[PDB]
Amino acid sequence: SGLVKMSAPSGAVENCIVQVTCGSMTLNGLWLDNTVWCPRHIMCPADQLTDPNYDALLISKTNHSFIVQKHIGAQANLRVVAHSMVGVLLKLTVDVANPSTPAYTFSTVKPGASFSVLACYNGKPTGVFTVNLRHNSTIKGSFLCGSCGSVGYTENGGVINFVYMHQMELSNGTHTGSSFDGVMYGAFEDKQTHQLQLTDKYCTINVVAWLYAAVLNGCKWFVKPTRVGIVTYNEWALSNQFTEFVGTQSIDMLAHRTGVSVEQMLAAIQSLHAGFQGKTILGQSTLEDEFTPDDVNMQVMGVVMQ
Amino acid sequence: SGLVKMSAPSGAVENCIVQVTCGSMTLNGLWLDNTVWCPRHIMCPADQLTDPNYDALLISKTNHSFIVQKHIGAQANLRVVAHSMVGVLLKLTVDVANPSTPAYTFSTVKPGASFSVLACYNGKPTGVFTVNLRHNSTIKGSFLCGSCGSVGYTENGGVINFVYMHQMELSNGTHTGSSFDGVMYGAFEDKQTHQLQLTDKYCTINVVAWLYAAVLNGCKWFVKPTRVGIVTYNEWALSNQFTEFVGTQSIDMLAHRTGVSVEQMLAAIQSLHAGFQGKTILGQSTLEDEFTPDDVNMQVMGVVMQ
Ligand SMILES: O=C(Nc1ccc(N(Cc2ccsc2)C(=O)Cn2nnc3ccccc32)cc1)c1cccs1
Ligand SMILES: O=C(Nc1ccc(N(Cc2ccsc2)C(=O)Cn2nnc3ccccc32)cc1)c1cccs1
Repeated sequence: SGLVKMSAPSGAVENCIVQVTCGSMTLNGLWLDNTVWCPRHIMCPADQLTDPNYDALLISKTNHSFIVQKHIGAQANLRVVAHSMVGVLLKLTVDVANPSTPAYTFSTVKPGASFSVLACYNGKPTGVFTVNLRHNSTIKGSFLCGSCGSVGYTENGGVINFVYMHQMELSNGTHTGSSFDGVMYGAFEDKQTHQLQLTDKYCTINVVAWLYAAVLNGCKWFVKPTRVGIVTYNEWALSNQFTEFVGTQSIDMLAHRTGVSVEQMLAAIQSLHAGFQGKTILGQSTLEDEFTPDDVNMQVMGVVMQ
Repeated sequence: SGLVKMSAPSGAVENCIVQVTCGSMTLNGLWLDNTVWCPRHIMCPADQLTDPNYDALLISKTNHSFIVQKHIGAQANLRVVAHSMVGVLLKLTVDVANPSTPAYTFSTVKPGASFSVLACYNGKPTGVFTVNLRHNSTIKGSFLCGSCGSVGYTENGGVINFVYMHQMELSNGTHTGSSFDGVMYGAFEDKQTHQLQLTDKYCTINVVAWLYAAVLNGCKWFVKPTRVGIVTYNEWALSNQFTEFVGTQSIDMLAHRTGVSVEQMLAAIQSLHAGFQGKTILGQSTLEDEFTPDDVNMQVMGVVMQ
């Protein structure tokens, strides 16, 4: 038992991290087969970060403009033989394929989904943590500018699913990046101008999953006979910065295991939002919405007790 | 910017995880050079868990009683050629040296210290998270049956420092294990009986470090001119379940970088302990005490704002 923020083991991803340098800028890249991926703003000079003309920048670089180095494991200096833009990513073709390329897929996650982040700095892995894609398609992470190119991923059956490459900090503790098709998460441009973020919301289904984990972990003081219909909850949610609730088979099974209905959990959310009344749930006095039902399922399988 | 619970990248450790089986019991082991470590309760039958005679069990076992397999990476079946007891651990000698043994050291962490855990099942790494050794030398992690032998570690300059091998669950969300000298963390025995846990406390120096992190991340509403001396706070702490404060150079450096004194922070703790009053700090409504000064230092390196 116990519930903690958990990441997928990072070894397979660590083997793919490289350092990329262009002019005075350096950051991290991901080396898969004969390709190195990094944010395209590595091309932008310090004095043009406000209005970068990436097409002009691209054309002003040679293959030799890009120095790519592997620091950890079997070291390497990699020769770039082509460079092009893929959305807000630079795609560098190199003359050697990464022999430690894992089996992998690219995916784009949806708001409310979690993934692991390998934080990197100057081509070296430095930390691992887990984030959730927020309702406004930002993440709440921990990065420096030199952390750009850090990689978000999930893992299933030995296959690494790459979903995120870190691009920018939007406001304090608030970040975004792109999927590996080069599409930025959220309504965000890779330039140094203030950009307005859409309002964030609590992911209701994740909160519900968390309350079920709490109950399976012996914490049930917040469960009352009170219930609220989904239609009523959803009207309330629109006025209180929560997402609309739509049930899933996974949630139904947690209901089954605990004897606590989804309508009771939605009622508890409404009550807890008004105040925790000096009490805690799994150590917290705020609602937790970054565990998905899948995340919770991985960490439970205990029997509900008395 | 941003502050998250950060774990050390796990690749070097993943390369060292094996499965160990003895009779009907299986769990995880750590393979370094020609040695495999695992909890000694792998020898215990399910009907003798309340009072195992580990010396007798040891003698009844032979080298061939132990089956050791590596299921990931370069897979292998390892022959056990010696076995001996090391406190609550078994030390198995195997006939093949782990070719991916990292540079490593062993140490025993103190209450208030953090470390990373690679959670494993059937000899397969499954998750990474960070914990803090509690005042009563338990950890609040996330472990299921089959996780015994999971490995806790830190990183010291290209060196993996192993500090924990998972042994048991004590109560909901409450765990302990041993360092690799075979000494159990805390006043706990590796048997299936209810054991009393000494009272836990908030780690004051960690809470202080967290408040400093908050300030460096632009959260400062809780900082008042009020100041409480160390001696006075330490009197207060004894009666309010906080550890006594003892200054260190880390914290001093954080105090200098931010210009805010320890006494102001100790004062803030007293006030926040009474209640956050609707406001939040880094998104929380409770005091956070599992970031060490060192953990905070690694995630800061911005300039102090206003
Ligand atoms: O600094 C440089 N470049 C730089 C690159 C990116 C950034 N930006 C904003 C941005 C995105 C596209 S253009 C400007 C970050 O967010 C970057 N970013 N991404 N995550 C961050 C966390 C903290 C601080 C910054 C962070 C800003 C600057 C240098 C260029 C030549 C020599 S140095
Ligand atoms: O089950 C078996 N053995 C077993 C081993 C350890 C355990 N224990 C308690 C304990 C510690 C020393 S002796 C008994 C756990 O805590 C184990 N542990 N460790 N972390 C746990 C988290 C959740 C639940 C249990 C957890 C209990 C049982 C079988 C033996 C032969 C066939 S099966």
